[PDB]
Amino acid sequence: NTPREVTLHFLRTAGHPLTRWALQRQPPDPKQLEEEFLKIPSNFVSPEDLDIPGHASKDRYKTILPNPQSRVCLGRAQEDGDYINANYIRGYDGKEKVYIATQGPMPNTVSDFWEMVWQEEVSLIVMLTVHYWPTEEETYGPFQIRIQDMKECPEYTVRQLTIQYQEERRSVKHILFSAWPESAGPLLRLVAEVEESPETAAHPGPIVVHCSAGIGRTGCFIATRIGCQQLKARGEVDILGIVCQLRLDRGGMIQTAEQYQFLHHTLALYAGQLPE
Repeated sequence: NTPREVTLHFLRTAGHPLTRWALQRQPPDPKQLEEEFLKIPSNFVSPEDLDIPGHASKDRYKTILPNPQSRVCLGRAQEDGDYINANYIRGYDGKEKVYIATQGPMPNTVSDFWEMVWQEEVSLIVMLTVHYWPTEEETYGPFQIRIQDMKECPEYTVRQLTIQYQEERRSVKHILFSAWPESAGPLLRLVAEVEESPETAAHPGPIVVHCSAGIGRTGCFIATRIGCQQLKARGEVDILGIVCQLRLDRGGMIQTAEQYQFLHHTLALYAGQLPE
């Protein structure tokens, strides 16, 4: 069949389930992990595959585009069009819309970003390190953002934000991770922080994860989170399966073989930290 059908079939059927024991004590070697990684099709959508007039000015990178089937479509709160460079990401056991993977907002897409936050009832943003939040109080399109409180920790800064439209006020938690690797300690504390975050919206909405392109460390964070959940619930993890599912939702998730290998290391560390 067509190269598109080959790609989808691979992403749908590939898998390498590993027991907790094999991950910790007898893992695939780095050579095997690299080759396994390089077999995974990227599932990048070409510009010709999107019929969305005027999207280009809203893309940070021309070749990193949101897959049509899972893209986040904006309503009508602002500016015309429904386009943001963002995809819905399935979570643990294929549960819909657990995450939104998005690019770092540009000055012309900051209103779009907050429109997505408001529309999707997002209560948590994870940034992995244009500032799209105020030092005190800014207005972005129809939205007023205000810092309620801010605590600096050694590994991340947590901002509690208020988003206002217009007599309605919502709380959004913002975590800026300033310890991206080297070491997986901080990353797992970030995941614990994410897990410990109370829900604050009317209905549970997706967690927004971004840095710059929304595919590299964004993919690593989400793969890690899902991997931990698999290990906690099942005592095993299918990392190849996780990465394949991520690429179905957003092209190019997890950029390098080193990131792939580091995913194995991070989950091995999580496994060793599980309750006795």
